[PDB]
Amino acid sequence: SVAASQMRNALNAKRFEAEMDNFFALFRRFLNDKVNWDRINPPAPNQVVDYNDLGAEASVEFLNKLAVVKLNGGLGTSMGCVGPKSVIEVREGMSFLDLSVRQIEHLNRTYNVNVPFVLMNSFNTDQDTQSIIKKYQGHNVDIITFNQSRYPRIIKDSLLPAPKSFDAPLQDWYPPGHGDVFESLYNSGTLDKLLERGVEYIFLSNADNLGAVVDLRILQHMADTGAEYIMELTDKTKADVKGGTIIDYEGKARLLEIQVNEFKSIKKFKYFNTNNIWMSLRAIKRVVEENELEMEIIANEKSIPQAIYQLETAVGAAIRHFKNAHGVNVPRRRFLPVKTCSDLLLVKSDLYRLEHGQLVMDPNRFGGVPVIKLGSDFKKVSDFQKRIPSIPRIVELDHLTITGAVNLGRNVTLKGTVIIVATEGSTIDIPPGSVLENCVVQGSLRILEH
Amino acid sequence: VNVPRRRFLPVKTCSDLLLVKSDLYRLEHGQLVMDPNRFGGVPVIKLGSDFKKVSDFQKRIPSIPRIVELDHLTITGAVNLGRNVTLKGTVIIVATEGSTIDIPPGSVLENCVVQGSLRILEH
Amino acid sequence: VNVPRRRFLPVKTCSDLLLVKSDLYRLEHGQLVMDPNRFGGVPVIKLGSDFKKVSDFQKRIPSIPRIVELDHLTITGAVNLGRNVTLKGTVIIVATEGSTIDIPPGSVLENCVVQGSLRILEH
Amino acid sequence: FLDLSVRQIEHLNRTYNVNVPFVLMNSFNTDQDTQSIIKKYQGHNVDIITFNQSRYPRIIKDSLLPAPKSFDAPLQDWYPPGHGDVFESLYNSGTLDKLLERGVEYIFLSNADNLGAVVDLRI
Amino acid sequence: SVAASQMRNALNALAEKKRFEAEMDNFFALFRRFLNDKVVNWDNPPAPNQVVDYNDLGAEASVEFLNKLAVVKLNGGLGTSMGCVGPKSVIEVREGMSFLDLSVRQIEHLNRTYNVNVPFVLMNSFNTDQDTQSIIKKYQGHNVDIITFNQSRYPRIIKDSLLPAPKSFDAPLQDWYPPGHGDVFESLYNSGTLDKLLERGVEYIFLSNADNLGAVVDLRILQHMADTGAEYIMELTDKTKADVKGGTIIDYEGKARLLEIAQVPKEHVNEFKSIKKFKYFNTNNIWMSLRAIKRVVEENELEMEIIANEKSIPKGEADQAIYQLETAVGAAIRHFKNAHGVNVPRRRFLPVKTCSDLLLVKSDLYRLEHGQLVMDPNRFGGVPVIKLGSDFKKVSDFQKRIPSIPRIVELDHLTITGAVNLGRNVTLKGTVIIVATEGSTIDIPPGSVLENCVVQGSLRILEH
Ligand SMILES: [Cl-]
Ligand SMILES: [Cl-]
Repeated sequence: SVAASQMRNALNAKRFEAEMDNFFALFRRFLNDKVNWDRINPPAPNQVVDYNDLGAEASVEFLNKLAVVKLNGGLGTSMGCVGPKSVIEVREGMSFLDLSVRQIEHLNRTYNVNVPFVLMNSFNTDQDTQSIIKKYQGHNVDIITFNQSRYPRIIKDSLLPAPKSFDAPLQDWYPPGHGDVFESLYNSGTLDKLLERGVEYIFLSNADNLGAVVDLRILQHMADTGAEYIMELTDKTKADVKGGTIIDYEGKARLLEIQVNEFKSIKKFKYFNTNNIWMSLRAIKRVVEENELEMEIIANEKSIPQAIYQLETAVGAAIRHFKNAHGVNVPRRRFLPVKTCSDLLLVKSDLYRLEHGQLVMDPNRFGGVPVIKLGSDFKKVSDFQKRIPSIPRIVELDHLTITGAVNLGRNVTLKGTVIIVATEGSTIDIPPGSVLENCVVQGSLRILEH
Repeated sequence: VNVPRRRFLPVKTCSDLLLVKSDLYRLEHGQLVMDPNRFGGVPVIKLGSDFKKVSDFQKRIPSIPRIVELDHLTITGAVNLGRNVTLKGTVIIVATEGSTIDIPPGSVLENCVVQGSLRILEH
Repeated sequence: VNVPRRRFLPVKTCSDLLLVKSDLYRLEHGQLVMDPNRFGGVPVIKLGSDFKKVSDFQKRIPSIPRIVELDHLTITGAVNLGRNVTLKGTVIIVATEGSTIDIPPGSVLENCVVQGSLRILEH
Repeated sequence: FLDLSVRQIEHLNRTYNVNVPFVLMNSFNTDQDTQSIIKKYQGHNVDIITFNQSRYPRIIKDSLLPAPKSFDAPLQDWYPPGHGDVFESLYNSGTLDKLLERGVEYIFLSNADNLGAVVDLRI
Repeated sequence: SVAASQMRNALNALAEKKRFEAEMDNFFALFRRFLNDKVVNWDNPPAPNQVVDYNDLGAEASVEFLNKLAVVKLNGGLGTSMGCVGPKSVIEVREGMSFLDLSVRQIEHLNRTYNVNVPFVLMNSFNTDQDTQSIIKKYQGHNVDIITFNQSRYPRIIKDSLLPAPKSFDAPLQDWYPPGHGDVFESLYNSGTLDKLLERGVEYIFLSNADNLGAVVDLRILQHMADTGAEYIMELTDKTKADVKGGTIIDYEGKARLLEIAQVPKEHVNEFKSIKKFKYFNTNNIWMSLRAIKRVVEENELEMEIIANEKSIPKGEADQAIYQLETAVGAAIRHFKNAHGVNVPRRRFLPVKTCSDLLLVKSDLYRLEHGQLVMDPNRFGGVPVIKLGSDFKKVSDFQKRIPSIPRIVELDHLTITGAVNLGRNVTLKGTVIIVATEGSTIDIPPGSVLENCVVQGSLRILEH
């Protein structure tokens, strides 16, 4: 069918023409696409370096060449918050954005430097971010902002743009993937602005990820092998069977998620992508200009209150086109993301101390990180804090499940495996000071003021 | 001497019996032989006090569910499993104080908490 | 003239829609053609008021159950069917006043009355 | 468990043309029931030897005296000591000598509970 | 394995004129064939030849032939399980009449209608013989030649020693058991009953469960038997849906046997329970030549599919584990000159196993006529299907909760679960499902009409 077509200009009512071109190229390779175990072997001992087999923190000369980029296009709507996810409170008054800025201040003050802090926004988050940013006026911090691409959603049945006009309402548009960094850095001018200041290196991170802290040893290791791309990897726990993993397919290392599922084994294929990515800013400038990008397109279907396709890209995809792309195997303290109020309970717990805008785990914690499974009555932050106003003691916890309307009193201690299931319709009030260990708790109990 | 776990397969409870009677094992020359396709270690099985007696265990679980792909199972209260039930990932089933749950034959349960009270009677 | 029933196949309710979207029929030159292996007549289907609107019917039955071998299906109250449910013979499902029944994916229900309450939550 | 254990000795016996002695350490709770059930293995080429472990008296916590008055005091006031009573029981019963007389130099010890405790020639 | 030896030697318990040497021999022969597998090459349905349509049969027998018939009823079964003490046959069915009463009334008629005297034989067991000897006295003075005999008393085998459970001959009733319905052949013979019937010119016996109300002498089937010199006919009726378990007729090779699901492998079972292709099941209404029976036992060509049952019997202690091993009357069909089966209407299969069956048989669906239950001629469909739950198991409980039998002409299907009480003059039509909520009672008001409905919950009706 091919079906040439295309809103040649929408309204065409400045550049924008530039973004639409990048879209038409994702659309073309979509119609052509709709997997292979050729040399899908595990990664070689060279292409995954142990963090413990690195030395020597970088100098200051090198640190003066680093910029920090945080993905900040995401809304807080899954945790029932309006506005950007980064503005959500994490602990002791501090948001994700607050902790990130505090981290740049400490670094700046410790080494007498001024590391630029760059925020990639979207039309959902840029403006809210412009307003909240003002609270960091006065602190010695260089905050730069840019907007990623705004692509039109495709109607599934007509396969035409959902928007008629340029000023068609925000329902018919979407921000593409995390992989839109490359084109957005460039098209916005941010790439040049950083180069003009002698930035050669960027450390890229989700605003979600409390543990993505500048590490001078991995900055050294990068430059002292002129590798243009490093990916932090950590180790699959049972909680990570999903999500991308590193593969040495041919000699050119790639990574994959998708028969062609024996890799679900924690043995054989044992490391996954944190999305903590270090890159050469110069490498990024050419791969964009030589049009050598062409990344695995991902197509998502949704329903705009009309059914549509999205079509996005992933930052992991690009790894092929980079002069010595390998990966580094880091402790889990560098992968501490917050996607749900389950993650919030962990991160606010007695398991962590706040030091210079970083979460520091209790050195007495025996095992790995406790697994926490809260039900839908804890989905909204406002509901989570109504029901769990004081975070239980969870050193010695392995596993927690809570379903239905459950309220925890102050200074509750959880050990081992704990399952609490409130009866359909009923509330359970767990008394203050309760010690629960290796138990299933069930029923319906109210505690009222006498 | 540090031996594989196939040499440590003791049976202290009807939880252990559910493991040992499952599709995870074949009987060969009076030995239990584990499925070579089993991905991880041995599934963890936590049955409550309504399964303590062998006679009760077999009244409620007359046909052993399919438990390759199972990591974790908890069942509390009066729960009956139909034939050819498949359990994957983590599965928690909690019958309400006093109530029975009849899990329909052929049910596929994966990474879920199941709760309530449901009877299945012959029409 | 006294015609076979294949010439009377009206669609007045979402009950009729469940029949006509099922594995009982193939689309051939713009005609619905019944499976030639179908033993009896057309199955009788009654869905209650929670299935009146097409939007509600598809929220609760997103994947049409397998109904060759079905004679009689009645469903009352808030009932959700998982994917690849098989119904045979007579099946009666009655949710308790105010409650939901989630029928697990893969359930085979044959010649049975199902009654009560059951929630299946993502872990 | 006993059936699987005997089947394991038969296979071994048949595979290597040998007759490995199979010894059961009983207690006053189990010796007699075991004597009766053992009879079903008559006919199969299997050397089944039986012995009884120690029967010690329970100490009353307050008097710190024996709970039993007589030797024929009821079975409530006695108990079989630990699994560690093998050494003294092997010896005192004569089983230790009986095995030595047959050129047994080695014993492989196991819980009847443990399905996976199979003779391993490498170890 | 040998091992036998110990059994054979132990079978000299013989702890007095009348002996049982004969029975023990018949046992040792069942024990030997047991130790063999201690398969069936799934290879076809029955030929058009080995199944005659009752509607494709020729006229009623003469009187000459009727003077050659004897009637035998299986009467070893207790009423324990319907919570009744003594033999099932003594339980009241309707309007004051027991199973035995209806059977005798049937012979009295028949005798009077044809001026004959058909012998009526009761096969008892040590559980039922003595109670039946006492009850049978009430038929003194009516017509009817009533003969009784006792079946075999075999010893239960200890599972672990494979020796007899009884030490003495006077060891208590716990260690012994009456074998199957298939013990007829050896019991007829060993008791002398076979000869006594032959001496009176019987030639043919019609065999039946006492509990099957519809197993009535049929002159057309008596003719068809003799007027084809067939030595064995089995009545078959049609599998409905409540019948999938229990024997069906098979033309294995060129002859006829039948397969009960017990002797069928793990797979294929699903093709064997198809209501199409197999079509028919065994009523246990069996016609046989008494002469055929005399040789098959004497030439020792019996060898019937052995059925092995496990139990736990009690002294001063607890319990010990045993095998039974019985035989089925259906099994023998192989050894009989022109063994076929006849496809009879369902009115000839009306058994009473549960209080569900009692509700049917006491209902307005049936009238009592010359000791037969006769269905309302206006009844549209087949026999209604009735399922009552555990609160209706014992006769005493059934009558506490259903004192006045509901009107069930126009009923297709009734199921009742939990504590349900019916008021007087309740009418049930179509499909009715009643489910009391766990722990609760439903009182259905007097005069209720329930049609094509599910009734669920709780309802109490209290005297003001
Ligand atoms: Cl007698
Ligand atoms: Cl006589």
